[PDB]
Amino acid sequence: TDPLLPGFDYLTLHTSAARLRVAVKGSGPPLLLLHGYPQTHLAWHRIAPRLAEDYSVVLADLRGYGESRALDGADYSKAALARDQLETMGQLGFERFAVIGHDRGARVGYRLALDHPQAVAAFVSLTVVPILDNWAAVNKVFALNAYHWFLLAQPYDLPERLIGADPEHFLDYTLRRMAQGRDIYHPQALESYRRAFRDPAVRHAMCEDYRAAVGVDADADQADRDAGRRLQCPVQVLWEERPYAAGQHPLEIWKTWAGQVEGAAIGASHMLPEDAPDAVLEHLLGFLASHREALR
Amino acid sequence: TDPLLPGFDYLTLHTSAARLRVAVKGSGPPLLLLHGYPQTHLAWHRIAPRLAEDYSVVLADLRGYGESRALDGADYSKAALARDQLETMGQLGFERFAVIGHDRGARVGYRLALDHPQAVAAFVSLTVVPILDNWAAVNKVFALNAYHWFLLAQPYDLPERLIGADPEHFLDYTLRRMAQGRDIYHPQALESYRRAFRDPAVRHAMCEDYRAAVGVDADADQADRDAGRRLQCPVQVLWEERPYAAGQHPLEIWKTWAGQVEGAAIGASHMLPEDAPDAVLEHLLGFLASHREALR
Ligand SMILES: [Cl-]
Ligand SMILES: [Cl-]
Repeated sequence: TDPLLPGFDYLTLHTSAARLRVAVKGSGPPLLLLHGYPQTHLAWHRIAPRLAEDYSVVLADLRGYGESRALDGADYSKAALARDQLETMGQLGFERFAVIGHDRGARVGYRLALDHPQAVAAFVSLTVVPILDNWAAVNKVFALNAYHWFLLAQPYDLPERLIGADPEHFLDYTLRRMAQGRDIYHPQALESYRRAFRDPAVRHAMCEDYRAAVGVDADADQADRDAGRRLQCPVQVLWEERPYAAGQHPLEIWKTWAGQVEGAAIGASHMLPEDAPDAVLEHLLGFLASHREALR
Repeated sequence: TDPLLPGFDYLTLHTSAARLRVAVKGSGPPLLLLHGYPQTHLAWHRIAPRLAEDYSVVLADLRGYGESRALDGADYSKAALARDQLETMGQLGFERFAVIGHDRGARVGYRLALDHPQAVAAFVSLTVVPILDNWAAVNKVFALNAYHWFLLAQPYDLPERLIGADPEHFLDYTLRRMAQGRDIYHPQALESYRRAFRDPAVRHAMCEDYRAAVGVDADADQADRDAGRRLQCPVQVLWEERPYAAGQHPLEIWKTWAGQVEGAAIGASHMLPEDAPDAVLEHLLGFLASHREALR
């Protein structure tokens, strides 16, 4: 078995509003990789090493997730976490960079691209469309499948009380569900996800993410829609192979948010980074190579 | 302060599939009153005594709620609980009777009326429309406000684990939310609701109710819709005074399910039995008096 993140240098960055866990490797154009829920930067362990052969790779734990913490009533909106990313990359020497996000990290990523277009050279979303589009699609089956979007958004401290009683049960159930029962979690990465979820501050930060998704994040998306503001960089979307209702296909949705869009279906679960790393890498590498001028 | 349910005779009925807590009082035409979630028959304490001055009144705990238990993988569908009601009333000497339900009890009630029209002389729904109509209305705000409809319907034993860790916290939060913070719960009725919710079997039965609502109960409603089957008796619906979207007004919805429908708005919370008993009584008494021939 290969080790986890060979040659990555683990850092703690001190920013205006947060203490952020960052891991870096490589040389060349900069890429920032942003995990999702209920995970940490280790979700990238099957992808980041290959990328670091050709690029400067930065992995971060999102504010409140993993080992990253707000300095503190902290703001856990996507806009705030986007500012964390600008500050992170700037501290490391990068004023403009590509962003590759999965799940909540893709939500941070597109909000960064909309708010700070000068900073984002290219954007890749794994599984995600803007939250405004998600909310428009809510129906019975949406709400059953994604029940946690509604639970975790309830007022403080309802969901924290429910998910906090036996955190590892809930974490493990959630990861199994998201993976469709597939054996995709490296046992050591799993212990890291578990440790983070056992921290009440992490669980709270996750609920705040979901609260923001209902409220300020959706309001920000609507304001950009109203203004006709689009992402300015090339966009790639890689989506789970599953049926999409009319108007809900991720490629169609991204074309309403960006003028330069491509993508592909991947035959895996929602957990693309861990479940289908080779497929993801093929697509990522091709995209970054085809837009090599954009990265300059 | 008045006592709770003066003169009511507390019984335990043994049926084919259940052991049911029943309380009875009065003389005259029979009325069956069915509580909802997360309560027991005591929810009727401000209404049942007045009714018993003029009617035969039967209060029951729904299967799995309160002190009622399945004999047992029991069926907690509305159709099963409707059969419990037929057996209950039959054991007490009534083959045909009026049904007054609140919340989940109204769902039992209309399913009883559709399945067994010969048994139901008149039907009153407090706050409820058929589940088929509820599911058609699901959108973002529905799912946020009624998040528990989606949580409690998740597969066994996810919600049981979450709500079971600190049952009284969840019970108390839920009752306060449903009452819009209004001080409507008699402290002794409250202890009864709390005791029931502290029983894991009760919590499980409540989740099974919500699971059935998604599945078999909705399928039953669709089959009646497909067949053009309507309730055959007079119907009254009393609803919470709040805005209803087009097509969602309870009076309009019930007119699609029944040819003889009336109703009124009540300026109280969802918890009509406890929050607005005098208003409810005025309407109930008028309805039962105007349909006195139907009761014969
Ligand atoms: Cl997401
Ligand atoms: Cl209900």
